[PDB]
Amino acid sequence: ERFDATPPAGEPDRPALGVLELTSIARGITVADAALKRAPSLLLMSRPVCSGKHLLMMRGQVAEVEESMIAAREIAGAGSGALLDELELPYAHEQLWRFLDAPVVADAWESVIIVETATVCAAIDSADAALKTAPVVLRDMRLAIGIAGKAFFTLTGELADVEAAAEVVRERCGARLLELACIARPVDELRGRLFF
Amino acid sequence: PERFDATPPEPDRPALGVLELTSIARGITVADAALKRAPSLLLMSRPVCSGKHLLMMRGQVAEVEESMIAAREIAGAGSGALLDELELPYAHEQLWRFLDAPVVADAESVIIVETATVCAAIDSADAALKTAPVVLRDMRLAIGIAGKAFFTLTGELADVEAAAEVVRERCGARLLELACIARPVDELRGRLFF
Amino acid sequence: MDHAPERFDATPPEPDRPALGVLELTSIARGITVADAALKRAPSLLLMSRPVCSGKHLLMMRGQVAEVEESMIAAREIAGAGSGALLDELELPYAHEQLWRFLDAPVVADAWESVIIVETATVCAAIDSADAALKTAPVVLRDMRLAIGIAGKAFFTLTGELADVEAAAEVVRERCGARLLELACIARPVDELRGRLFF
Ligand code: SF4
Repeated sequence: ERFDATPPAGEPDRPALGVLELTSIARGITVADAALKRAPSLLLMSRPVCSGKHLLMMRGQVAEVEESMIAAREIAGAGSGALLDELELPYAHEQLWRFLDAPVVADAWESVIIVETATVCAAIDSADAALKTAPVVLRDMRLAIGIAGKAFFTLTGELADVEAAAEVVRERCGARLLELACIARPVDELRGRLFF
Repeated sequence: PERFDATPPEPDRPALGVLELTSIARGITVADAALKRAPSLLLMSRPVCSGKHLLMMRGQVAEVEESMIAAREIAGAGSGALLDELELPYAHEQLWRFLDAPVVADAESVIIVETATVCAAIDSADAALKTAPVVLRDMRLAIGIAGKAFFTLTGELADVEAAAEVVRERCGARLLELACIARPVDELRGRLFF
Repeated sequence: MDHAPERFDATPPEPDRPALGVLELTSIARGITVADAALKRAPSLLLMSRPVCSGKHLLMMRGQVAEVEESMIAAREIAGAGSGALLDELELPYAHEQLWRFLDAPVVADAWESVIIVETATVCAAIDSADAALKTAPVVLRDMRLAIGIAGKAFFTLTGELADVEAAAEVVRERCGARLLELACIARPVDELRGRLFF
């Protein structure tokens, strides 16, 4: 519903995505409350996830998310501070939307890169940048769950395309990048399905 | 599955013992010793996230008391494996249905309590439920959150404020964070986690 | 190598694939490249390629003895590039038949007299220990959980006559070495634990 790439019938365009990654679930709930009271952003999730972090996502118009996130950071940073990472994308890539809610493993798809990040925000941030840089396709993604708060995703395409994407991923992730693997020609046995 | 019933159809088994162990192997031995020592009823014996082992038992006060004595001796053997424990002569009725699995409420203030151990969560909630006119709405023990726990209590602001003081007292340093939201947003109304 | 469910069969439906290779990696991305290298080197059958709790990656393969040996050589090189990503590994030329049905998913026995519970720091240690025990003493593998929901740890249970599970315990300790976290032996579990130890 709220994760649609383009609006459902009758809804205004809400292209912007805000993501907050918090060390405290209790803090996360209060951060969400502050965000939604400040501006009429749409809450997409408010979730404890593995490692014991709390994941908040919201969408809205650019100005709405900007405003909600300002309120979110103030609360998130209160006291000892609980903000591990954050992301604001004014215009999140259409491919990205269907991967936010739950882990996705591809059945079928080409070269591939596998990107492994220290935070959920780094994965979403770098994937968005990658998808906008080269005509690559997001195939797999796992945000936090079952991998102790890490994240990873895969992108496929022509070899040069995924190499171009890989450069942008490195730049966008910075030190949040844990590992990036490129396989120009996966064995037949791995092609299409990398996780099974 | 009815073993988590607040009241029996069967004898009354009001008291709760919980043991939180760092070793699954030790956990099994602790359970065996506890159930041999006294006729407590085992509710769960579960590996949970972070790789700890969670034991719960219920019975008469004297029974849980004796089972728990035996549990501690074994749990404390060698380098020791007991991370936390709880013994309640009487667990609040609302609490029983939240022990077995994570619960998210479908549907006026709230406090959210976040603890370092499962026992701290159960201990806190029980005390709060016994002190203030609050309602337990959400709870998650260990699973998916690296061994911590959290729960939610609702009521009037004075109610959850009263609860919160009790929660702080019982948790001690096991309390990680406690948050109060006097009027949660519509999107957060009823359901806080989704 | 990936698709069909019979691939975990103790005996073939197909030629014999008695040997087992297991790789336990700290990086999911490296794990995929390791898998690719392994299967490019020799035609081993890949059984799984799985991120698991603690955020490590689990690879298992089976094949004829020589195939698994050569795939693992290729795997070790890639896993070790730059900084090693190999947490643990196992190569068994002849994996005990009982072991095959416990690889794909956690198993809890519903019903069985004496038992040992083995708890290891790595997945490979559990599989390695279990194999040694099943070959050495007349015991039965009942429960096993590899990594998932227990932060990368593993445990398994073996049942049998009391002297038999005691002998197994000795073998498990030897094979695990420092990878052993805890081992418990219960000669007579209470009836409430008998059959089901985990619930
Ligand atoms: S990673 Fe595995 S063990 Fe750690 S919290 Fe998530 S599920 Fe539990």
